[PDB]
Amino acid sequence: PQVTLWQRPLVTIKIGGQLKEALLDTGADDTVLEEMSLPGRWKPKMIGGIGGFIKVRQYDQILIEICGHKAIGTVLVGPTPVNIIGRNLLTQIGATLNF
Amino acid sequence: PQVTLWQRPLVTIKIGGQLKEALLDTGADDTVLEEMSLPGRWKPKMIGGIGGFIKVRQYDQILIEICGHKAIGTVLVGPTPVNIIGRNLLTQIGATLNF
Ligand SMILES: O=C(Nc1nc2ccccc2[nH]1)c1cccc(CN2C(=O)N(Cc3cccc(C(=O)Nc4nc5ccccc5[nH]4)c3)[C@H](Cc3ccccc3)[C@H](O)[C@@H](O)[C@H]2Cc2ccccc2)c1
Repeated sequence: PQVTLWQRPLVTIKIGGQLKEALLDTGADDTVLEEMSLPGRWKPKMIGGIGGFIKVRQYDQILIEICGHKAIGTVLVGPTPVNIIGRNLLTQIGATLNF
Repeated sequence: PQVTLWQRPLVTIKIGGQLKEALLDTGADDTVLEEMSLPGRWKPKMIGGIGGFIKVRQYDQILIEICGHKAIGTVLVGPTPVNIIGRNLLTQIGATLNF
């Protein structure tokens, strides 16, 4: 759908059998979810933002269903304040930014 | 314009006589620019992001051109690693996110 930016663009994602709300974030390269349980294996990694780095777990081939749209990607799971859907997934749902 | 998100969505902005590139960021509530000289009066503000919080200085009523769009707003300048146009100016240029 089209979304304005007066409110922050949140959508509902289904991941790991769990339903969450997440930010659609053009500025984020990767998707970063707060701590939750996935099954399977992961790897450590650090990402950066404002403030600095966080260490995160990298899970590959995770199916996310964003709004209704299935997508399979890597998600990072860690101490983010907010769940973030980032460009690696935005591309798969076809998101565009218009101005 | 319309931008897809396979690459970082960077635009040229002109602020304070200076040419910068900036990231259009739907996840960011506020616009946050790296350190630069700006005329005037500022208040320190603390803001948060992934990885922590930064203290920034707030100039209000700055004119910024982002593509050929003048917008006037509050701009926070400080130790971000990228300049980020956030929803406060995104709204003034009429940007929309779509899927
Ligand atoms: O993949 C990521 N990395 C990464 N991949 C890697 C691969 C390999 C190696 C290393 C890697 N590293 C990554 C994923 C998600 C977010 C980020 C970092 N990231 C933010 O950190 N941010 C804070 C941000 C940016 C701009 C403005 C604000 C803001 O206004 N905050 C605010 N708080 C307030 C409190 C009081 C009053 C006013 C306030 N205003 C906040 C918000 C997301 C966010 C929103 C809310 C809460 C937490 C996070 C932006 O949306 C994001 O795009 C982005 C912006 C950004 C992008 C790059 C560098 C720095 C920053 C990075």
